[PDB]
Amino acid sequence: GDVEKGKKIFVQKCAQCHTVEKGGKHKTGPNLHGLFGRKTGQAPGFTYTDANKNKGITWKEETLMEYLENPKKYIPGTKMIFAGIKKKTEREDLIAYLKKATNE
Amino acid sequence: GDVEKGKKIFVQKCAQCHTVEKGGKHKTGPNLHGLFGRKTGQAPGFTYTDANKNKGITWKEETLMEYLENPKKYIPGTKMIFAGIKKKTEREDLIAYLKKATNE
Ligand code: HEC
Ligand code: HEC
Repeated sequence: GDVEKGKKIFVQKCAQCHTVEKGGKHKTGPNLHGLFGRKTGQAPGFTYTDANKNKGITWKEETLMEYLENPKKYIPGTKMIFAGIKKKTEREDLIAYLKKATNE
Repeated sequence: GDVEKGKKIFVQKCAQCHTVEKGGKHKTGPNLHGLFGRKTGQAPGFTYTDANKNKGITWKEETLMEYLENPKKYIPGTKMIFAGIKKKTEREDLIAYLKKATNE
């Protein structure tokens, strides 16, 4: 596989939720440094779904090839994002902006 | 609600998958212009899930307040993102980059 091309894919498709650097922060998704040879659900400090915690496989080329084809088929129950807004005041402010912008 | 604050929320939490401008493109999510007073699942040209197509409610302040609190509770079956990589060669290139970056 080509590292240059895979870097570009990573930046375009993965970096919004994941870092890969050593010492890198958790974002929407876990930091992935040391993933290879690690079991699912093991980045220290990250709260996974029970599905991702329990899948029990070891990450490596072959299992990433299958997972990446369709994460939710490979780990049914996995959740990639929470798209909502829990705070009442943020919801009200966002709704007021949407009422303006989606009408003008 | 405060339009200024809601604009900032939109940019930080929604704009990665949605546009709101008239004439705006579909991205991961549908363009939202003309949402208010429209039924779910109606942006022209966008392929929704059957869940979002069938929910059958009208979008307005009160229904957005509930949806935004937790989209998947309000529309069980909804899907916000496909995080995978369907092409074999992209997967191989991405895996090769991850093998390098997550180890160095
Ligand atoms: C935000 C919308 C995400 C995008 C885009 C991608 N990933 Fe992700 N990933 C995300 C979360 C929230 C989680 C944990 C899910 C859960 O059910 O707990 C994950 C998980 C992974 C994993 C497994 C990690 C582990 O077991 O420790 C991998 C290997 C992974 N994600 C890789 C990955 C790649 C390479 C992406 C680009 C194609 C990508 N993800 C997108 C959030 C998000
Ligand atoms: C990408 C990860 C998304 C983020 C972040 C947000 N939304 Fe979204 N939204 C997304 C998709 C793919 C879809 C269609 C889902 C389906 O099951 O088909 C939606 C849907 C909506 C809707 C309903 C639109 C309609 O019925 O026509 C609304 C009102 C909506 N999204 C609003 C919205 C807001 C305000 C967000 C910021 C808080 C937001 N979404 C995040 C994808 C994504």
